[PDB]
Amino acid sequence: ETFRWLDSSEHRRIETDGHNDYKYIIHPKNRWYKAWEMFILVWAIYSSLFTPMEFGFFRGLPERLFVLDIVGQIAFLVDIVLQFFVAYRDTQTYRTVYKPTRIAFRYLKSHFLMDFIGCFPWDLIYKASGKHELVRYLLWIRLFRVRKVVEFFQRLEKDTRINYLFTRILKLLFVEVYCTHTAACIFYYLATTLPPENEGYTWIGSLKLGDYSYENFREIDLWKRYTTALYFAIVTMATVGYGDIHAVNLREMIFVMIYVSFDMVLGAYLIGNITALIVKGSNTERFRDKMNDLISFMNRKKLGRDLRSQITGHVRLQYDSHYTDTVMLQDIPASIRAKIAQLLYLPYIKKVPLFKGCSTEFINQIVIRLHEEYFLPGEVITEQGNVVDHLYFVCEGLLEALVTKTDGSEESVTLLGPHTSFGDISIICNISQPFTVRVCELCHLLRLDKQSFSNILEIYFHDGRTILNNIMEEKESNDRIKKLESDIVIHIGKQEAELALKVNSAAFQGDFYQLKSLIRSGADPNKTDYDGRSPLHLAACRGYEDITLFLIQEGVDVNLKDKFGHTPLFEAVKAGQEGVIGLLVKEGASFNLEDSGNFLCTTVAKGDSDFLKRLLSSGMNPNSEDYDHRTPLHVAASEGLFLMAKMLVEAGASVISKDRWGNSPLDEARLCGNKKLIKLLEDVKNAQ
Amino acid sequence: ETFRWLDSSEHRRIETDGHNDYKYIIHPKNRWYKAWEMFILVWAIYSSLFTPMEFGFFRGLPERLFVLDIVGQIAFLVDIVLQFFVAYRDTQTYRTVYKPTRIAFRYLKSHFLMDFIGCFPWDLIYKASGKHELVRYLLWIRLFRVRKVVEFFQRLEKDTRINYLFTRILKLLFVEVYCTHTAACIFYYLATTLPPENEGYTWIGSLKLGDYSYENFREIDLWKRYTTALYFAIVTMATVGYGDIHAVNLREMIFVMIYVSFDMVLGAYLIGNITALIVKGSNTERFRDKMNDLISFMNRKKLGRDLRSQITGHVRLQYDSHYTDTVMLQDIPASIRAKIAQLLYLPYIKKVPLFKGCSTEFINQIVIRLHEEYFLPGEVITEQGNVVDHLYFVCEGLLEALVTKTDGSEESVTLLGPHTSFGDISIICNISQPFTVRVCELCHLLRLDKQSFSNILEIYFHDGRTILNNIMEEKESNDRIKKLESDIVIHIGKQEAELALKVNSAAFQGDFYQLKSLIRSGADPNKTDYDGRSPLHLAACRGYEDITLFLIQEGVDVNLKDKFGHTPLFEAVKAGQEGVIGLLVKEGASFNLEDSGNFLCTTVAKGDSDFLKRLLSSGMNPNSEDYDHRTPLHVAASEGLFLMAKMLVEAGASVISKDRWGNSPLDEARLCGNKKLIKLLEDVKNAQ
Ligand SMILES: [K+]
Ligand SMILES: [K+]
Repeated sequence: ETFRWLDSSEHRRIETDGHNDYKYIIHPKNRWYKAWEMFILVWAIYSSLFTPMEFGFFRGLPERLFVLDIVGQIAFLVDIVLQFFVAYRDTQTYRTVYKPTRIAFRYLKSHFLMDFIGCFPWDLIYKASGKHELVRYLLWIRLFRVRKVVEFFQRLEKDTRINYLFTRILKLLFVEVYCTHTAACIFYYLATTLPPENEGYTWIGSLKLGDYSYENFREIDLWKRYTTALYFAIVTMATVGYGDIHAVNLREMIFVMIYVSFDMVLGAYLIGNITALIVKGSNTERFRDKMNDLISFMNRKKLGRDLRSQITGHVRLQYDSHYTDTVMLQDIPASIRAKIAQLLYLPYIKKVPLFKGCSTEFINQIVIRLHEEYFLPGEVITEQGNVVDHLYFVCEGLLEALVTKTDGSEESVTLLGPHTSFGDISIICNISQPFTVRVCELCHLLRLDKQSFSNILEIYFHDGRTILNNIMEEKESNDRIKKLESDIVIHIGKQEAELALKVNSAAFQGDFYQLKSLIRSGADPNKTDYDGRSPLHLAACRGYEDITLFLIQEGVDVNLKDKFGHTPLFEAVKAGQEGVIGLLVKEGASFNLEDSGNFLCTTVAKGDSDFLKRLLSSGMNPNSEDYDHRTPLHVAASEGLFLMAKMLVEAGASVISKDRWGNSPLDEARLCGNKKLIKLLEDVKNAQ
Repeated sequence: ETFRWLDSSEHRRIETDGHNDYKYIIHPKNRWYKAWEMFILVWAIYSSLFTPMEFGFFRGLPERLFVLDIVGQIAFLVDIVLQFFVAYRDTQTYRTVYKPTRIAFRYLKSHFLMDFIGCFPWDLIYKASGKHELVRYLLWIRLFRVRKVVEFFQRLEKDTRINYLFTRILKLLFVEVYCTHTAACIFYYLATTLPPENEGYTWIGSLKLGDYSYENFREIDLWKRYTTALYFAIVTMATVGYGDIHAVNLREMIFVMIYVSFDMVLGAYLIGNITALIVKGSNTERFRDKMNDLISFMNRKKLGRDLRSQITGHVRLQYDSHYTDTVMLQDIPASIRAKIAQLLYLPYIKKVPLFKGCSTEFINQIVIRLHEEYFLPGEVITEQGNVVDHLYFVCEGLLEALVTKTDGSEESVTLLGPHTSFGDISIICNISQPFTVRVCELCHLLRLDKQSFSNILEIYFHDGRTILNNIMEEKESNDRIKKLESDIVIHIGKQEAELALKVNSAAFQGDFYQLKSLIRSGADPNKTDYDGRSPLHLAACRGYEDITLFLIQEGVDVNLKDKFGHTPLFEAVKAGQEGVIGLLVKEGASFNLEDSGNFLCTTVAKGDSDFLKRLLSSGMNPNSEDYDHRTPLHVAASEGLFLMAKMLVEAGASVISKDRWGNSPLDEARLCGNKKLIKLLEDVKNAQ
């Protein structure tokens, strides 16, 4: 869809069209060609100012000024053939065309014939062809050399160093003059169009200024006639109009009626462009607008006389110096603002002594969430005895940490220069701010919030431990005030003591994404502290999964005996459950449990056919016994209990096995009737 | 808090302070104080225009124009004594003070002396005082009668029919002139401050225009002198300046330097205010800068040509006629916009034949959600075979319902004039749109979306049934074309049984508020559904117990048997909920099953110790026998299940109750078991 936007994308394709072939076609940014563009601009300015002066004030040029306009035509005849070898920075397909058939074309159907007619000698042709008046009107073709001046004001309007509404004013002020030069030349020419005997019916032949009479006006010096005509044209253009010089003919009345009608529109356009420049306000009135919007809300909220002088100081600081333009920056998205922040703040954050060699992603997460702030001298930022809500890094300036003993004894603890941080020994700790950080010189602090430097400090636990090691590998803070806190927060175990607990709570709640974000960054253990549990002992069974993917990941060790003697098969089968005990047994789960016979006798005694069939179905041999070496059939034949020893004996258990009293389950079952389990034991007994 | 809000508040308390006492004080907005505020306005205009003409052009008035300035002074002394009997609106409050001591004061410390010493006859005590030309400078105090005109231009920006910026240029055009009348008068006066022998060194005494020499200028008539001076002052004010009349003295040079310096900033202020009038632009360029924003997005999206006319026909219906300023409506809050909608739209919706006999709160609930729309003729709105998504109410204009059957031709089945809403029978009779409703005259449709006219229809179900039974059934409601469909609108399945389903549905998961609202809007008479269930059936135990209070519910009859034979306590015993089976004994709490003995006889065979304890602890009569005259204890002894026959025999059951065989449970236990249950039922056999 880049064919739709060829301007927003594909801006500078440079590679495959610089030196295709022909080795001659100059790119229109060459330093040897832009030294010719100014030369032809000076020649075009001269040749457009002299052309109405050649038309109006002469009838054929004299014998002097002949080599001058000969070389003036030569310096443009060079530029005529030089534009066949200049490229074609294009409009729609944004690439400089080098093809010298699209250079000969796009020029021959453009400003060539108006620029080739204007290099014929029109005052040798005039003096050769019988001195005809209408062949001297072809000098006016040479006013097409104001293209080189209007192209200069188009290469200046797209120059961002100068405001475009100021280049429009300069363009209108170059249109205002040279329309008074040309009007002066035409106003003198309309006096030369009458014969010298009718010179008393002209604007200049009938002129008398002071004691000087302008009679026989073709014999006055050229710079008196030109200054007289230009004085008329400029006091007419400015609409002063003294009337010492005025139109007398009808051909001068018509020209003045055209010329003041042009200058009225031109002066109204100049006033409009100047007003449009001024309504785009300056720095001082954009300061004073929000300053009077902030004096109110400081007069009706009744803020104190010191907080008012701090607010006015910061408003006068964001204007008049230090143009912090984040309010313009907020249109830029978060990725490009993060790239700007990694360009601007990484030279300052990487030299902070708190971050002695952390990971680059952690410093990236720091510099993503930074803010620039400026404070005047005398400000208090964090005072002693309050909670720390922001972490500050001094980019440049000079700060001062102080402390008081009893009576306001403000002694200089340290002087926080550039590449220093304060508020760092209380976000790590949970204590008050220990120092009144006061400002000495105009500073440029970088502010990080407390909650950001808890989230990115608990996520990046290796770098957090590195930060705590940077804090303790010091003089143990006796450089400041010897406020030693234990050894900070000491090594607090986030390797195994809390991270195994964190991944186990992630398995218990059933969060698969938190589980795999923890274990895919390494650190998958098989043990919890404070117990013998595992991320298989929790999730898999007791929780019974939440999330079916909790068993496939990494193949963790099954049959791990915990602190209470429970394998994860036993935890999966106690809560009953029927997916993990169907799924764990193919992974090699086992029912290892000490005194399993006594446990089976207690589950006979309570009475739970579902629990005991899940024990036997998931793998259990009911010939293991207790302290009196009694099989579960020996207790399932004690209190009657049919249908409980049936599911035992279909799972496989012999009848002939004695006890402390020397009784088998045969005659132990001979306390109840014939159907009551004695037929069952005898026909599973004599079946082999 | 409200004392800050003084003039932005209630502000209408003049009623108590109107005529306390003092019996003379005229209210400012009287009618006889508006035949004075224009009479002496056109007296103040005359006296303010004549005062520089009396000063400049005369050296004392003639014997005529004597009664004129006599009555001109006595009219202003009539005003100077009539301003003592006029109340005034206070500045900081908004109450008209009527106290005739704060009328004499606030006036005497204000413009009273400048309106009293400009009321002495300054021509009578000039000519009768040994005439000195410095008691004629006290005529200029009568230019404090321009207070009336600037008060008229202060009581004109309070009006709302004209713009406040057009009044600020009309005030400037009254300041532009009369600063040329005063300048003409005190430009002629500076010519009369020279002696008549030095009259050739003035602007008028040395003047010669045409062939008329202005010599001995004190004997020319008054209007030639005034027109000459005013012509100079007006061609100077406009900065034209012909120079036929110019300053000659030094006092006239000084006055012209003051005057053109004043008129320069006055003309710049006029140009600025006229520009500010045009920056707040007109509607014919508020349309053109909106429509060229709609030329793109109709070219960059490549729309059709009938849609590009349908779009642009609605933006010259927004602007250029029918000024719908609803974008200026949405900053008004939703309560006040609801009151606006109740004021405007309610006579339109009250006359729609859809709503004949609806409740007032229903009509108030649909007029909040309306929208105004305008359509040009020829447009279709809802075509045939399309899903309806809006409901339309016609205000004015004329629509046309059209339907096409086979050949593409349409027939005018109904002309929809005002109060002839359409789009109604495709939401109640929930089918596709059956017509192609086309605009034949510029209309004012009121749009309600389909989703709101489902929610307000289902909430107000009585008004919904009222809508779908009164809908032109007296005039065969398919009265556009035939529309052969059996039972279109007459109770197609929404009845007074479905709210019982809604109570049962909300009760099944438990809500405490939807069933409470449905029994407040309706009732709880234990209405049922197909299976004979109840809210006591579902809310208690089918869906498991949500609140304990679901079983009381202001008094519900317990033991309501459904079609299956289940009671709401049998649902408890099958479900569990020992707190619910503790609560249900408060009511009658019977367990009437016909095969209750067979149900106990099969629950001793399935095998249940907890379910049987919930059966017997709630009251079950645990010796009732099945078809074979077998008790529950009969089967519990024949199968020989210990711990279940115990639970039967402590709950009260006869142990010698025989069966169809005549076989007691005594010898049934002896044939089944050698345990023989002798400390279980033989000891309760010999208990009697
Ligand atoms: K002007
Ligand atoms: K002028």
